[PDB]
Amino acid sequence: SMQLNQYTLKDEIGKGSYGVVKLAYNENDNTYYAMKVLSKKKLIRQAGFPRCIQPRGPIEQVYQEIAILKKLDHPNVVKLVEVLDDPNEDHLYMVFELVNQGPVMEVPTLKPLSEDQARFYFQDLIKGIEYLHYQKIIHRDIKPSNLLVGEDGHIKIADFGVSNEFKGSDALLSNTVGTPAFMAPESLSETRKIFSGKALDVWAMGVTLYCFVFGQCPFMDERIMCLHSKIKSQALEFPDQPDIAEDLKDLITRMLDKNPESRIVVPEIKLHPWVTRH
Ligand SMILES: CCOc1ccc2c(-c3ccc(C(=O)O)c(C4CCCC4)c3)ncnc2c1
Repeated sequence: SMQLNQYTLKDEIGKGSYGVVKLAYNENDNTYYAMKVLSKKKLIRQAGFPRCIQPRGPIEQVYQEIAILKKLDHPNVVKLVEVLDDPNEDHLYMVFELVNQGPVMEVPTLKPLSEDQARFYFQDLIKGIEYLHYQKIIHRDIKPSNLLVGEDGHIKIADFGVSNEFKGSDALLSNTVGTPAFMAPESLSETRKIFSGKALDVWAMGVTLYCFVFGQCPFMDERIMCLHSKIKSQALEFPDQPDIAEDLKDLITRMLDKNPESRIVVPEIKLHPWVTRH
C-alpha cells in the first residue's frame, strides 16, 4: 500500500475513461472509499497535441467533472466526498463513497440478468438519469460497466469523465463523445444538423437495457465503420432466446428509435407499462 494524507491506498478496483481507481482506507473515520487517481499532464496529452477543433484548455474537462459531481446528490449517482489537488503537484485525486459490488456487467457477457432484475436496475437508472437531466447534466457514457452495484443491490451511475453541463433546456451538439456501441445514430454521420444531448442518453439507456437482458449490444461489428453503419441503418432485432416480454420489446424499440425526434423521453419511460408492473 501507500499513504496519501489520511488515506491508505490499496488494490485497483476500477479503471474508467481516465485515471485509475484504488481502494482507499480513511484512517480518520475507519471507512473505505474509492479514489480516482489522475495525472494532470496525462489528461492534457490524452486530448492530443495542439495544432472538430480541439478546445484550447483540455485540463478544463476534469475540473468540469469535479464541478458536476459536486452539484449531484442522489442515491443512484456516485458521491464525491473529497478532492486532493496541490497546484504544484501533477496528481489529482477524487475520493468517492465506495459502491461495494462494482460494475453491474461488462458487455459482452454470457450471463445476462433476468427480466425482473433488469427492471430493478433500470428503475434505478431512470431515477438517476432524470435527476442528472434536471440538474442540466448529460452523462454521455451510459453503459452497464459505468453502473456500480451497492451492497443494497441498487445501482449508482459512475464515471462522469465525459459528462457535460448545459444551460437552458437541452445540450445542442455538433459532435459528441461516447463508447461507439452505445452512441446514437444521429451522432454518427457528418450532417449539417446538430442534435440533442438528452436523447443521446436515452439511446444509451436503451442499449444498456438491451444489454441487461441479452448480454450484448443490439448493433455490433468489430469493424468500426460497419458498427457505425449498423447503428444508423440496421433495424433492431431481438434474439429468439431468451424470450423476453413484449412490453419490454416495445420499450426498447422506443428507446432505440433512430429518429431522436420521436424517441421516447425519460418522463415517458417512467410511465411505460414494463417499468410500472412487477
Ligand atoms: C469492487 C468495487 O469496485 C468499485 C470500482 C469503482 C468504484 C468507483 C469509481 C470511481 C470513479 C470512477 C471513474 O473512473 O470516474 C469509476 C469508473 C471505473 C470503472 C467504472 C466507473 C468508479 N466509485 C465507487 N465505488 C467503486 C467500486
